[PDB]
Amino acid sequence: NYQPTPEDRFTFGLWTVGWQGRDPFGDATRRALDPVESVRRLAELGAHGVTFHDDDLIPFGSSDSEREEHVKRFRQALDDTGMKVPMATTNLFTHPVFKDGGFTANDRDVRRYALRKTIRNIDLAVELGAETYVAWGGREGAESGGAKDVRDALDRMKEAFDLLGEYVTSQGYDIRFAIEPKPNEPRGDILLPTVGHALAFIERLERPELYGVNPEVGHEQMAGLNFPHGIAQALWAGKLFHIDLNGQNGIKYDQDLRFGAGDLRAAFWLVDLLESAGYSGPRHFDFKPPRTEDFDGVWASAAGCMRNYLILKERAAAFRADPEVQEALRASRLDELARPTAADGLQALLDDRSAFEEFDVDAAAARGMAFERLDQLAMDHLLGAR
Amino acid sequence: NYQPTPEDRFTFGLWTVGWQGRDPFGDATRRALDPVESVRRLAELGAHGVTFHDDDLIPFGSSDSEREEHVKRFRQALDDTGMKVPMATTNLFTHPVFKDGGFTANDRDVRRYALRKTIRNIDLAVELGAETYVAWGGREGAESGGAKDVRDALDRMKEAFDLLGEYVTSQGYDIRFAIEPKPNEPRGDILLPTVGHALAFIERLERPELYGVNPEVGHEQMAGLNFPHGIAQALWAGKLFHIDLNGQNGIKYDQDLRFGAGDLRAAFWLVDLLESAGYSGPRHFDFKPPRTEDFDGVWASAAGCMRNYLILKERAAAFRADPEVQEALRASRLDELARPTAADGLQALLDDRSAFEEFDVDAAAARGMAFERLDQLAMDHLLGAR
Amino acid sequence: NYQPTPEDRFTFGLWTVGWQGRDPFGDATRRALDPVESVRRLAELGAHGVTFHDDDLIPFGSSDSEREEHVKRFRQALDDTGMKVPMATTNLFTHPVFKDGGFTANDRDVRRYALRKTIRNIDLAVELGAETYVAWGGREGAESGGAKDVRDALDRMKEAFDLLGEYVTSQGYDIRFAIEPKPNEPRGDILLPTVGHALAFIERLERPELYGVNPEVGHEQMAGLNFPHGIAQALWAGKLFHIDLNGQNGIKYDQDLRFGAGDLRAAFWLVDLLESAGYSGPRHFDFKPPRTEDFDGVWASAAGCMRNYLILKERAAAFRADPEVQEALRASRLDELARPTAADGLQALLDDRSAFEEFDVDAAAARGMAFERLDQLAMDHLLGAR
Amino acid sequence: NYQPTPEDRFTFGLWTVGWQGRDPFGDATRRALDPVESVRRLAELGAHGVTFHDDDLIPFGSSDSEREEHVKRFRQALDDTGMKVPMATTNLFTHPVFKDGGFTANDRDVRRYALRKTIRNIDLAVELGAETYVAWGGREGAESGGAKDVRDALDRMKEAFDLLGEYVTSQGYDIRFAIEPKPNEPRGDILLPTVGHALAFIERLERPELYGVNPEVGHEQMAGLNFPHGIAQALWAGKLFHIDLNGQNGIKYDQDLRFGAGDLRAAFWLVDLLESAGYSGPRHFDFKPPRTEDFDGVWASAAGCMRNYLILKERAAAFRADPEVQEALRASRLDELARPTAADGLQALLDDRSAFEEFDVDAAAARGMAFERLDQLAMDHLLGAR
Ligand SMILES: [Mg+2]
Ligand SMILES: [Mg+2]
Ligand SMILES: [Mg+2]
Ligand SMILES: [Mg+2]
Ligand SMILES: [Mn+2]
Ligand SMILES: [Mn+2]
Ligand SMILES: [Mn+2]
Ligand SMILES: [Mn+2]
Repeated sequence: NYQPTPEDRFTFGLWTVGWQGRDPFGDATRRALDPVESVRRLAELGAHGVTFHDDDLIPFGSSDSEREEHVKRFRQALDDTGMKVPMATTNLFTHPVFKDGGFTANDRDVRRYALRKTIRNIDLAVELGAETYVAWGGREGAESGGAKDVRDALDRMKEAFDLLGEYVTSQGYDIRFAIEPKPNEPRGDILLPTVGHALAFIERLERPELYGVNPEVGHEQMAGLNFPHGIAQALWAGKLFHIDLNGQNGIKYDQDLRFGAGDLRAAFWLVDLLESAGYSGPRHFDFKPPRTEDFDGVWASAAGCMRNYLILKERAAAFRADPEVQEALRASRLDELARPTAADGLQALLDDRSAFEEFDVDAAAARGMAFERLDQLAMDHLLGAR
Repeated sequence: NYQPTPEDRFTFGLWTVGWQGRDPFGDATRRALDPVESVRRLAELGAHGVTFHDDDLIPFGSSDSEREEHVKRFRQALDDTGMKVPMATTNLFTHPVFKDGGFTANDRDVRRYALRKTIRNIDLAVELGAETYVAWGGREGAESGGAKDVRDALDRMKEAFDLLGEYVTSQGYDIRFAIEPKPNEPRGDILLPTVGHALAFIERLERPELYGVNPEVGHEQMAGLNFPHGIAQALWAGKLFHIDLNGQNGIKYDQDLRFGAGDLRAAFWLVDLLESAGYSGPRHFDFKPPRTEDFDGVWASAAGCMRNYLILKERAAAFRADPEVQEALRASRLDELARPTAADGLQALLDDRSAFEEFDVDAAAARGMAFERLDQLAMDHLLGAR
Repeated sequence: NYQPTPEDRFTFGLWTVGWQGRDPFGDATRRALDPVESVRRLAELGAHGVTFHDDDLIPFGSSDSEREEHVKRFRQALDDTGMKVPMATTNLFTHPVFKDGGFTANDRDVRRYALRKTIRNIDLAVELGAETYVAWGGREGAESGGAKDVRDALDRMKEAFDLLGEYVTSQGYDIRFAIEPKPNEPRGDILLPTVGHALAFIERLERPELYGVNPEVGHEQMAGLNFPHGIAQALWAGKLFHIDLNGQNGIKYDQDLRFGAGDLRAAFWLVDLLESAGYSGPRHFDFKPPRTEDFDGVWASAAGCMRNYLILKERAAAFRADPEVQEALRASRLDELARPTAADGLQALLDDRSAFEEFDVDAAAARGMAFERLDQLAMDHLLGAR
Repeated sequence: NYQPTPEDRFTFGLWTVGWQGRDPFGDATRRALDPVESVRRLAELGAHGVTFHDDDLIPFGSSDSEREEHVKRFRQALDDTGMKVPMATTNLFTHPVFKDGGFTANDRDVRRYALRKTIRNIDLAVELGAETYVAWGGREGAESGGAKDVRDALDRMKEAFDLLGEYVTSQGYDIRFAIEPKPNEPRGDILLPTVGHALAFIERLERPELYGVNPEVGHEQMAGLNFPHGIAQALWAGKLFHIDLNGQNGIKYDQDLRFGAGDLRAAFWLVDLLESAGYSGPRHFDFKPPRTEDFDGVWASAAGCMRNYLILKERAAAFRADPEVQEALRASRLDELARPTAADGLQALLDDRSAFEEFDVDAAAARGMAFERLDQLAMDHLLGAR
């Protein structure tokens, strides 16, 4: 019941099911996973593919010879399973040299090193067939106010993404970039903290059409924001290139719970929107099986991500297909929201006495929105109470 | 000591010192202020001018005759005091007809009414000499997921701002718009919830150059965000048209405390940035004297907004003028942050072996940022301990 | 399907379905309800009873004659419907005299007035058969640090509750008190901000056994806290006298959404706990139908509170009755959590070499908790996917 | 200027200045510190003493022989410097065996192991002269609702603290316990999440007088709570045995910034209260020098903790000594807050017509609190603008 297939386009980072459980107060509770074992185990669970940071796949400092061996082993697992690699990304956050950032480190030589490390992995991502290159600037930011001039940092950030876009276009690569916002952690404040800040920054890049966002459920919720709303704005701008699905219990540290956990109703409205909008990218799970779990709990948690998506997809489809819901949507004037306010144009609106001089403001004010009956229909559908 | 003058460009909304103290659980604790009395009292405190919503100045439903009388009285107070009106805005939030929004109400006739109400007040703002027209979409949003298709709402929002920009340009008005973001309250979630979301939306408008942001200290702090960072991004984009100054104690209801209260260190870094960047707009206080206060407390609170700005301006100037601070900034490589990462260009960076092949990552990793000594210098300056 | 009966003990405040929609930025969108009409409408929806503040029932300033008339009318509606009044409370927050508190106002004469106003309504509550008297100190607190010495305020707060307990015991009344915590709003910070702070304060009162807590879902969530955990601590202490059910979307202003909205999974675990623990008090809904709604939306929202409770009660019962869940609970050692750590006593534990000297810490560390499979069983039950 | 002396009672955990910089996304940026070097370096900065977890001082798994050697080395550093050890604590959070808790682990054998590990370190703490034994239940809690029955966990938690109190009293030790609350991180929710919940729990222990709280600035701020208020309640209950000082920027992950950073005004009101109340315990800094820092930044950060305390102590003393402030406090009726509401007793209050029948509610309502002028005096003192 509710079984995923590779057509559902579910993907997982190596670093997700492979998280050993080391947290700021505790050592690892699980041994490291061979990326080949993860590929095979995820393929049996019905996943469509995997993603990776460079350092998840090739241990940091690997010689060029060890590097090729690690890739060849990985490629063979992809060939044996049919798994794809739709997305890749760079680790610009773990090694101590990145303690003040990569692209916006105050030290110029670290910024150049950061760009060279990224470019090396773009080549590899393209070799493996990735369509999207994600950038999560986890160390770009500050704990104190004088440490970072944010306008200079934004200049440096734009400079880095512009150079990466020059590299991609000069190589003829068919790959696009996706900025993954996060409001804080591990820096006190992280630059481009939300979907909106990333969308606004992109519009200042030399080639804006190469760049979109990879929003994460938990990250926008770490600022108390409505994740489905943020996704709707990304869709409206044409910039939802990729998405990270997981769960988060409000404003606290980045929990990365399995998808469906955390804010369940938000997950429902997210699935409703992705499916209604015809999102056709990967459904990527950026999550961490809790460190209480052994390896069987890891795979149970990963299976749960997929199951919860498929259950919510069924309930959202049932909600939208229900005539009583369709009738309720009309009662709340969702149909009117979709109509132009003034397709008759400015001058017609200015001479339309029914818009102002003869508008009956009290009759309008008295009409109820009927939103609560609509939301209870939505609740009943989610819970399978109809 | 620390006395404001009209050259300091301090401005106040009528609705700020005029807030009667009605909150969701309590009745008014103060009688209504005549806008003429506020103008005269603020001018004696050293303010530079006032702002208004249409309904602050002209009671809702006023005949055209009463309207002219209210304006004429107000104009005479401006002439007697020398006070300016740099900014005006529309009340699209108080009257029950706006309970589901103005520009993005589901009811089309309310949206048209909302546009006509705004256009009427733009004419008045221009008559009074306002340079900036603010839009705070306080009712644009939702409490439940099905109530608002956010993509349709964004279409309607863009349609409204586009029509207003057509109106302004067709009249030849020299006025620009400034969107005031707020993440929530009074709606469960408000559209365009942060500075970043508003900046991104503007880039989809037909005439983006007419529109900027009017960020509010407390609003970005209601999402846990770093307000000086958000202001830096607005400045970097060239979009800080106006700013609302006040105080807020973290993530809760919109307190609108006087400026300097709330997050004091954030206020310091904000003043440092506005003054370093040469912000030359109004320093507008969107605040509410607490309802514990009588009228003398109102004017004490308003004087405090200005005093705290002027004290922080002095401490920030002293901080930046201090040679030991200038030396510390170099020690933390703020000077390197301001230099291009790769002005030698992509190809030079790709063949620069010192950026990767021969980069000594451990030597780089070992260099301390010296951020804590810098921040303690900043703390000592703020507290006048040097 | 899922129909409430008066045996389900669902109750509503007059002020809930009677909220006119006035918020800090907007006027009322609904006319005032006659308390008699609310009683009759709620009884037809299946409610068991109503609660009231004194000022909900008797308009403030009413003569003793008008007072008796208002009570007599109300009593007749209770007799005609069979509705009970299980709980009553005092409005110590709306009138401007309470702007700095009632029990902990800095002005002594306001504190005495506050006590006399409460005592008058205790008499009335007892006349109407109320078992619980709630105290929500909404104005007890401060916006600034010097305004309130909190130790003095706590002395005054204890003095007030002690005098009320003396009054009750001297009259021979069979009524107990329940403190309703709230972390903030309308004060910047409210005293006794959470369930824990109220539980701790009670233990310093002269007659602790007269006092318990009335926790509210949304209030503990306004501090980011786990409401089921807080309820479990109240139960463990024997102090859950009453409970307020509603919904809240994280850390922001007090939304008072209908129960089931907000954090749906938290609502599920709350119902599971109340029913497992055999809570037998009223299921009270302290909620506000959103101001978008007309009167039909009001009653739809109130019906939804009850429906969602009954749906969650069914899913929690199914979860706990499921053998596979019972097996999973054993796999995660919930049975071991319920056993004493050291019923053999201190000396036995100190000489038990298997507890330390020969404890195999790595074998213990390797056992997975199996929490994720358990939580997915809980998710599947909630969603009716088994 | 502002130099600490050992009479200022400033103390530091070994784990604070010794934090290597490993965070959930990054490796260590600093080498490990020898506890002897920390003792000597802190003594030269003017600290009064150090605290430790067992595993900070004796590496986990150390033979009894290595153990004695580690203690002897440490003792010699204390003797050479004059440093005290006022407080000690147990690491029940790092090792994987504690992944589901120590005292409230679901596995009974882990709970017994947890108690034996604690008891071993109590003996050592007493040997070294510690007055307070802290308990921070960082792993006691859950990420999902079914994983932990909170009433059973509270039974287990009480059982553990009761056994520890039996051990202490049976040995005749002069040591008291202090529970350190934290709302979340590393568990999704932690048991006894705030000062209030810990104070309430203590009152159910067999020997409540052995137990108090060790509140941490940042932890209560992680729930959005007012830390000075929480400290005032702890003082009022007589339970502030110890305190952890640091900085935190609102509701997010546990930053542990140096004291004075984060909420500066809250730090001021905290110092004002500790000094006014005559707190005479250690001023303990539970902080982490940011991982951007090298070892010189570590010691600069630690010096800053102490400096900021001493600057704030001076400004708070100046504030309270200022006649104009003393006059303002009377104007705001702080003197009336400190007087009994009804020392004349219940019957006198019931027959006092000036408390109700003849109370002039409108005259009372019209009196302003004058809180804003008071708070601006407090602001001017903090900033040294008088
Ligand atoms: Mg992610
Ligand atoms: Mg504003
Ligand atoms: Mg309530
Ligand atoms: Mg601590
Ligand atoms: Mn995350
Ligand atoms: Mn505001
Ligand atoms: Mn509430
Ligand atoms: Mn901490």
